[PDB]
Formats: sequence, C-alpha cells, structure tokens
Amino acid sequence: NFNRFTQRAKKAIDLAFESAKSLGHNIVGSEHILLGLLREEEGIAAKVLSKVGFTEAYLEGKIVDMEGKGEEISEDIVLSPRSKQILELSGMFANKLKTNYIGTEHILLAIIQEGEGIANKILNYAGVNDRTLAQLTIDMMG
Ligand SMILES: [Mg+2]
Repeated sequence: NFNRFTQRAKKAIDLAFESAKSLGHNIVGSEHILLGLLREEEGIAAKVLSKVGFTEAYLEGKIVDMEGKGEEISEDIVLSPRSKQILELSGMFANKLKTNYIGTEHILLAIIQEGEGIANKILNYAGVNDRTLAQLTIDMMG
C-alpha cells in the first residue's frame, strides 16, 4: 500500500508520455515506456538498453515504422491496459525483491516479463530480448 516509484522512474514515465505526444499517439503503450526508459539516460534501464545497442533514434524509428506518426498532441493522453499492467508488475517485482522504491530496472523487468506488446516486438526484431534480460539481471546484482 506504500508502493512508490523512484524519481528516475517517474521521469522515465513522463518521458514516455512526452514521446507519445510528440508522435501524435494518444495512447501510451509499452513501446513508449521503453523509449521513456532510454531517454531517461541515468537509470539502470537506460544503461542496459544502451549497453545492448539501442539509441533513441533507432527506437523512435521502429515505433514510427510500426505505428506511423501524426501531428503533435497538446492535450492529455492515457496509458493502455498493457502499460498499466507493466507498471503494476514493476511494483510486484519490487515487493518480491523486498525493495522500497520501484526503479527503472523494475519497469524494464516488467516489460520483459509481460512478453507481448510493441516493446517486446522491437526487442525481438533487434534479436536482443534475452540479452537485455541478462544485462538487466547482472546490472541488478549486488
Ligand atoms: Mg531508478
């Protein structure tokens, strides 16, 4: 009942929304959360994604290839059910690990665990789904 995101995780989610808006997408999907995690730069998830080889430009391009893009949106937009499930799962992972704060690493763990959705399609297309998981797992050791 006291589940809470770290500041970096909150920033990543804000960036996910900002990315969707930029692309004229009114629904924030797993792909936007993934791009938000990369754009956040500082957290484990960004360091994992960059280590396995993604750039912001690549992810954005793939999102556009798959979904298209429309004019920028200025009003409020919303999380898809899968995005909501991913965020709920990130809390579940943090509680399983008995950690107080849901970080970027927990959100990326949850994206991978969820297994479906555009973010996983992009990881799979790039051939780095299991490599991303491995890198995330070692980056969470200590
Ligand atoms: Mg964090």
